[PDB]
Amino acid sequence: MKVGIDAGGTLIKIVQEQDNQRTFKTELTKNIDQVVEWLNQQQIEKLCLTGGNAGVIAENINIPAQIFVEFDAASQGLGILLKEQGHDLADYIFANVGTGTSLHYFDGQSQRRVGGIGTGGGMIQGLGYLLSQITDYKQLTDMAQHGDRNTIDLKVRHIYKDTEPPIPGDLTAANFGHVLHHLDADFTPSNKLAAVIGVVGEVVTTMAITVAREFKTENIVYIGSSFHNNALLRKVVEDYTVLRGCKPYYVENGAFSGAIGALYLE
Amino acid sequence: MKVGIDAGGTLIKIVQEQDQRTFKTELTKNIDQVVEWLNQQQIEKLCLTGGNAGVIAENINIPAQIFVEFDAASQGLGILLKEQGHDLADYIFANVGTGTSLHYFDGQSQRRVGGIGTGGGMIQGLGYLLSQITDYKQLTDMAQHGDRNTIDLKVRHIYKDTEPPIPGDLTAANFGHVLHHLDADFTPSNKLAAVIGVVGEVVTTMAITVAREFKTENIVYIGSSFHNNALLRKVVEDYTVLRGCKPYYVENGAFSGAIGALYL
Ligand SMILES: Nc1ncnc2c1ncn2[C@@H]1O[C@H](COP(=O)(O)OP(=O)(O)OP(=O)(O)O)[C@@H](O)[C@H]1O
Ligand SMILES: Nc1ncnc2c1ncn2[C@@H]1O[C@H](COP(=O)(O)OP(=O)(O)OP(=O)(O)O)[C@@H](O)[C@H]1O
Ligand SMILES: COCCCCCNC(=O)CCNC(=O)[C@H](O)C(C)(C)C
Ligand SMILES: COCCCCCNC(=O)CCNC(=O)[C@H](O)C(C)(C)C
Ligand SMILES: [Mg+2]
Ligand SMILES: [Mg+2]
Repeated sequence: MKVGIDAGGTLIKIVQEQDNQRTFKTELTKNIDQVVEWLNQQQIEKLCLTGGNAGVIAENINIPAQIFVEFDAASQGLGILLKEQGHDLADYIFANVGTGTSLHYFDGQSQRRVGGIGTGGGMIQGLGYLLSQITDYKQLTDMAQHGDRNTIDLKVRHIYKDTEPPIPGDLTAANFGHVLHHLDADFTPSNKLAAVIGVVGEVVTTMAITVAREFKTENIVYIGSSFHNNALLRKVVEDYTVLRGCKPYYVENGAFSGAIGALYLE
Repeated sequence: MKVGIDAGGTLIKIVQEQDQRTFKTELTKNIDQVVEWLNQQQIEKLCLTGGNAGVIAENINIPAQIFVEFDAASQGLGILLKEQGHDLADYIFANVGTGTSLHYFDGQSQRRVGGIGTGGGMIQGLGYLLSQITDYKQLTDMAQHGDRNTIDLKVRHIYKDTEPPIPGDLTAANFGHVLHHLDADFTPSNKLAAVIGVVGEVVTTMAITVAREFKTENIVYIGSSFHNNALLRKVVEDYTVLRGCKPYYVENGAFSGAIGALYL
């Protein structure tokens, strides 16, 4: 058994390989001690680590472990997954929407980090909590899928009214910009959470399309566990990527790109 | 008297020229009062721009020229920069209004190179949801000495005792420390500082990205979102500098569009 681990800020992704049978396992980073205990009882032929919490694992386990930089690991694993799933992309932006968001240009050969932003899954959870008091991820995301953003977000057409706007009227002009115009109207937990997801999605996508233009690629691959149990986030991102003339791709087990990559790096 | 008006989503900026230049701000909610004021005046030249220009034009009883806000903003900003002793060959300008519009000025003309809904509208709206404060001066004042430490997650918090691949002091996740501090008091000042933080960081990130793309080191920040918000100015300024770019603020930068409308 070969094991790759991407121990990130919020989730630990574990890939176990045995004779080309893969196991994909998610654990909370808060439960890292259990991952360590588990590892110490396993028969491991090779162990590769990546992510911010790789060191916490390495220092507490009884076996050697190779450690890799998460950006290279993510790129390597993502390339593997893309090819397995029948995407032959000459080049692409990849946006890793984790606790935070890291943006990369893959030129066909190697990755380069071309940007990043603190709008990601961490913000969804944290700001989500401040606005709703919900700490449970599944509960938080499920609720948001039922939300309406109309009373919260301001569109271009709301600013331009009955005049022709210089960019499309349906675009978000200001996230949370309708709130002060709806002070009688209600800001239900679902509606508020949908708007949080909305801003995070729009920001990530905006950054991704911008660097896509900069590096002259139309392909944008979105990965990260922030897309799990969040159809709304996937939709916000997908729709706006398409609107901007780019091609969005999601990847089966994309959140495990780093963990897979760690196993296959030299 | 010549008059230029930039009637935006939140504020109406009025520039009056007689000889002497005068600057006046009114709330877009009070657009009816601007209209009343205009209808009394003998105006030799009246120019309008911004989203609510049409509401003004359709309720006034005189003619008016209407200009596109992007060109107007560029024109007026160029004028202000020269008046204030800047000779910039080229630059990004970021207009942080209700929403945020990004432009590359090549020395000759502007091109819109991006935009984002993180701006002054979000500061007010999300600020309200987290603090129940509707008064702008109260909201921004309350944010000024907030502490973001219990709210925001840094790169070094994720990487712990290992060397991170990007600087450890960088924000990794806005609001990403909240779940690690559930026993803590999320005070209104702390929450609002975090709101300003995310807006500032997003705007700056976009500006520095297009600055790299279009090969300019100069980033000029305008918009009324910088009024009564030293913290926003600081978040933006510090991160722009960190990213190897030169940030500029402009006296009356928020009136760039209103001035520009007069001179187009
Ligand atoms: N079971 C879960 N528990 C908590 N968050 C989850 C869960 N499933 C999905 N998420 C979402 O995924 C995000 C984490 O994504 P991911 O695992 O890609 O990041 P990470 O690798 O831990 O973070 P980073 O790469 O920034 O260190 C969370 O912030 C949350 O939005
Ligand atoms: N007195 C005030 N009242 C309300 N908001 C204010 C005030 N002073 C500054 N602001 C801030 O300025 C922002 C509006 O900035 P600005 O005047 O540049 O936008 P706008 O032109 O009205 O909007 P847009 O160009 O996106 O249509 C507000 O969202 C708020 O953050
Ligand atoms: C002082 O901070 C200014 C704000 C800078 C914002 C830019 N932040 C980033 O690029 C980091 C975003 N987060 C990430 O890339 C990931 O979460 C890692 C895990 C930190 C790589
Ligand atoms: C459907 O949502 C699409 C995502 C929108 C993201 C981009 N939005 C924008 O660029 C508009 C931002 N706002 C602005 O430029 C200004 O506020 C104006 C006044 C609308 C020009
Ligand atoms: Mg990660
Ligand atoms: Mg404006």
